[PDB]
Amino acid sequence: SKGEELFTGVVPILVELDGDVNGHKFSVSGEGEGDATYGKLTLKFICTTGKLPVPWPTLVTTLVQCFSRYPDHMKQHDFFKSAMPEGYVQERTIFFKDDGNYKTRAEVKFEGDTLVNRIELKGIDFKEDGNILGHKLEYNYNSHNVYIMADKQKNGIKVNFKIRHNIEDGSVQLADHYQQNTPIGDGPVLLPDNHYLSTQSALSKDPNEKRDHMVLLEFVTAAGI
Repeated sequence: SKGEELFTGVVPILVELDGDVNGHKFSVSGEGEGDATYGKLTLKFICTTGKLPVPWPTLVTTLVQCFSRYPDHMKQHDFFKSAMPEGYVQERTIFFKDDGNYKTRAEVKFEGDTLVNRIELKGIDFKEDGNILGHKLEYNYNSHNVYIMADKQKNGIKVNFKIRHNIEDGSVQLADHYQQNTPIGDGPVLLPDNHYLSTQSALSKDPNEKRDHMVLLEFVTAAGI
């Protein structure tokens, strides 16, 4: 099935992000492995510029939905893998409630045998003492549902969801995600029926790592036929 065939085993992942939030510039690199047969991702990310000026949980969505597990009765709805290997552009606006926003543009594609996510991130209008620039997020990640619709005119998909970030004072802050994916190549892609991805993620630290970093484990399965 061409695109799907590229994901039948474990695929190595490389992620590269250049960011600027309220003028604070930073870069992140990550590497790990993806196994779409089990909808499973394991990755380690490092801030290559020193200390990250935002909380790691705020970058999780930005830092490869081609690794979702689509059950066999739904594989006709897997846009992400169908665009491979030429890839897709993934664009987002992320609105943090009562605070600033992220705008992101990424290219996700194979570079040789590696699946590569290259991102540019621009954040504006953050409060210097809000939950983001004030580093008030707990170091954890919740479990969400990512809603996917076909966008025939753009030959891609439109995606919407809300991330719930736990805050150290017991509160929860919403991050409203608006997302558009469009193929890079010219070949035909799968335009899905409406459905959603069910996600779970666990964040941890490498006890031998001295750099500012995040270890991530993720399970993602398509559902909602």
